[PDB]
Amino acid sequence: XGCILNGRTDLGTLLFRCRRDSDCPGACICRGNGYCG
Repeated sequence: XGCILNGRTDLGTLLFRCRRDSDCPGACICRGNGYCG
């Protein structure tokens, strides 16, 4: 796989519309892209 670390990126609500960078415990992060890029 995903964006390094984190508990398996793109899973539940984090799958998209990243509710917040908090949903991205790994390398990726919540951006305007509408998800934890």
